[PDB]
Amino acid sequence: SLFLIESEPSTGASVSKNLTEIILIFSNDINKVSQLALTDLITDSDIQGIDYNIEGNKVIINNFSLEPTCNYRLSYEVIDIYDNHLQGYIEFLVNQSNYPQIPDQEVNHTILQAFYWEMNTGEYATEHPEEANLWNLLAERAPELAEAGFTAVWLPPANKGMAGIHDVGYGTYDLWDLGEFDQKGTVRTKYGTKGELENAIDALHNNDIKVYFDAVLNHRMGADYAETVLLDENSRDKPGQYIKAWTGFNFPGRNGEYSNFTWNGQCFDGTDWDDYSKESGKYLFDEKSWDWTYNWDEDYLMGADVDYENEAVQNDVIDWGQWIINNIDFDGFRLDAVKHIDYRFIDKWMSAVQNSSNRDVFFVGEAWVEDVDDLKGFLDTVGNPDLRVFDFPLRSFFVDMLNGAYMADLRNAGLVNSPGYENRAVTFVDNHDTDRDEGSYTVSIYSRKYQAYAYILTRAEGVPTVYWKDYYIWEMKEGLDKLLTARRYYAYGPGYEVDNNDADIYSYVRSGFPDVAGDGLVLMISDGTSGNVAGKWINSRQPDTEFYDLTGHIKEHVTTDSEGYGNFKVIKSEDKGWSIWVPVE
Ligand SMILES: OC[C@H]1O[C@@H]2O[C@H]3[C@H](O)[C@@H](O)[C@@H](O[C@H]4[C@H](O)[C@@H](O)[C@@H](O[C@H]5[C@H](O)[C@@H](O)[C@@H](O[C@H]6[C@H](O)[C@@H](O)[C@@H](O[C@H]7[C@H](O)[C@@H](O)[C@@H](O[C@H]1[C@H](O)[C@H]2O)O[C@@H]7CO)O[C@@H]6CO)O[C@@H]5CO)O[C@@H]4CO)O[C@@H]3CO
Ligand SMILES: OC[C@H]1O[C@H](O[C@H]2[C@H](O)[C@@H](O)[C@@H](O[C@H]3[C@H](O)[C@@H](O)[C@@H](O[C@H]4[C@H](O)[C@@H](O)[C@@H](O)O[C@@H]4CO)O[C@@H]3CO)O[C@@H]2CO)[C@H](O)[C@@H](O)[C@@H]1O
Ligand SMILES: OC[C@H]1O[C@H](O[C@H]2[C@H](O)[C@@H](O)[C@@H](O[C@H]3[C@H](O)[C@@H](O)[C@@H](O[C@H]4[C@H](O)[C@@H](O)[C@H](O)O[C@@H]4CO)O[C@@H]3CO)O[C@@H]2CO)[C@H](O)[C@@H](O)[C@@H]1O
Ligand SMILES: [Ca+2]
Ligand SMILES: [Ca+2]
Ligand SMILES: [Ca+2]
Ligand SMILES: [Ca+2]
Ligand SMILES: [Ca+2]
Ligand SMILES: [Ca+2]
Ligand SMILES: [Ca+2]
Ligand code: NA
Repeated sequence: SLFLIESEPSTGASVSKNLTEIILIFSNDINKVSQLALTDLITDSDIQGIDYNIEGNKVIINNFSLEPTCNYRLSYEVIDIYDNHLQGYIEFLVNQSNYPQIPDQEVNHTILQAFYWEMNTGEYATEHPEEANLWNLLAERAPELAEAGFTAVWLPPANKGMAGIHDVGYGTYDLWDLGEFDQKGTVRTKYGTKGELENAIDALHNNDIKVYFDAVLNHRMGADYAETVLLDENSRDKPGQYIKAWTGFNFPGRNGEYSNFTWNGQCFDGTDWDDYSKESGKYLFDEKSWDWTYNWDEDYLMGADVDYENEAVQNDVIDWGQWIINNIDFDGFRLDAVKHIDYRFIDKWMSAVQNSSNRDVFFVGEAWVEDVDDLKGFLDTVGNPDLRVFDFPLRSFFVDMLNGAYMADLRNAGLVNSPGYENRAVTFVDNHDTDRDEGSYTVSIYSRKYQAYAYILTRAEGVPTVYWKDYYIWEMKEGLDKLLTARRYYAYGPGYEVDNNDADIYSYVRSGFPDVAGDGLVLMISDGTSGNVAGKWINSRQPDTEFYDLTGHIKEHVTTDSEGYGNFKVIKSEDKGWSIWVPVE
């Protein structure tokens, strides 16, 4: 049977105006091309002078000159070598070639979560061997990351972990060993050596991209030795009993370089394993107490739990964070499990690190709290104005959307919309905990994921994060790149909600800067599935201006009137239910 195997470009693709040919590849060798046309869908003219050439089962069409921003359809009719006839078409959109000129100091900020759980495991290792050396790979990709829009990269924890070469990096062993010493069975971390890391940092900075460290400060695991520890009488398990606790860390492969501090029982409030009885529980150590946290009794999570009331421990961890910034030249931190750590210490440390250099260091805590008011309360409890947090409250709306949400309520969802708190929000759709193969803590955002990135990426407040697994592994890049273009070049000036959202459609306006030509945008996202195009009368804030949809989904333009209003459009489907309308000039 006759049918199109594939094409270049693929249907729905966005291409350069420098594209010279289109190739269609069919299932049988071709005999005739009876009909063929390349149509500009906006002015409805077929381009004259196009040419073609048959090479067995492929057909190559050329001899045209594409216009930036236009939408095109290539129509065909072919007859194969068995006298089968086939009628079809592909369509596409041509990138803009003169984008708005946004001054450096004002370009939007965007972050890449540069990892996922299963990297270099299973079939991931097979299909993506480049990811066996991530530090090397980032140095390599830095230029194209910069071209994509990214201004920062959050790295996985870069220090040695208890699982050695297999530690995704949360099993924290030695913070001062960035893949440089023979510890835990490897010299390198899972991601590469210290050298490679330093090299990656330079490359990234070379292309104007910031580098954040994923600081895991809550616990330690992988002790060099065990000690006999008496448990406090108000311990929840085995009160007043002697246990054998893995609490001795001397880091022998490192031999005192950078810091000669060593760890024992007196550096921890407790642990979750007793090697006499071989039994888990939650074991508080004699005369220790859990540190002050936002919610009651949330200091213990896993591992030997660090005692941040201990001054010698406080002082080493403050030194390390100054080193990461001023010596190894990182630009900021993600704070892991930030709600299980003495909030007095998080403020003290953030402040000591920040005051230590003139660069304006950047801090985002993982405080996994899904109500906005709880999360506000957390940020008020810590009391450090530099602390931003991931917007788990907003992601809860994206989980709602999996089976249908009330789309109008996006006007008020997340920290990113709490007056007084909007710019402390780091917004995101998934991550290594929310989307993982086995053992995941929640359901991933497996449907309407593009609608969700389109929302965070176009928004005037917060700083959005793209998940590596989404961009490179799940095959969403082509789509994501169009939304990164929107953010890089168009998502500027005031934001405006509109007055006609509903159960199924949310729209939003960026007016553009008033002294930059050609910027601004109108977003429409939808949870509709009816399969049809739908319009909304919106004020764009740009009178008498021609707009087009840079997603390529709608093949019309919209010209605003003397007040700025136009009837902008979206497709009601899971799969294409996002459109970003921007100016043609
Ligand atoms: O297949 C088993 C195991 O394999 C892998 O563990 C590695 C690990 O990655 C290596 O670093 C090394 O471990 C060393 C430590 O570096 C060293 O400090 C010490 O470890 C002690 C721990 O500090 C302490 O927690 C305790 O471990 C208990 C543990 O708390 C219990 O929960 C139970 O372990 C279970 C694991 O939790 C579970 O995930 C799995 O283990 C894997 C692990 O995922 C992987 O990283 O199953 C086990 C239960 O079968 O029991 C243990 C004790 O029985 O005490 C340990 C010392 O006993 O010493 C270890 C070396 O023994 O090597 C391991 C093994 O390959
Ligand atoms: O182009 C089609 C679709 O594009 C987008 O889908 C994306 C998802 O948003 C990504 O998250 C990922 O999907 C993963 C998913 O994350 C992962 O858990 C697993 O899916 C399970 C899922 O957990 C489970 O709840 C159940 O429903 O079955 C699934 C099947 O395994 O694997 C998915 C990958 O297959 O990648 C997809 C595809 O790119 C967009 O969200 C959709 O709107 C669109 O249809
Ligand atoms: O040290 C490295 C590990 O920690 C990191 O991620 C973990 C979180 O920091 C930790 O808080 C915990 O998260 C749980 C929440 O504390 C808990 O509240 C719950 O979330 C609720 C939510 O608050 C509620 O409103 C909602 O409706 O339901 C949720 C759960 O049903 O679950 C959270 C997940 O357990 O554990 C985190 C995940 O491991 C690192 O990023 C992680 O990779 C490391 O292992
Ligand atoms: Ca051309
Ligand atoms: Ca803790
Ligand atoms: Ca304590
Ligand atoms: Ca500073
Ligand atoms: Ca729902
Ligand atoms: Ca709806
Ligand atoms: Ca403007
Ligand atoms: Na503690």
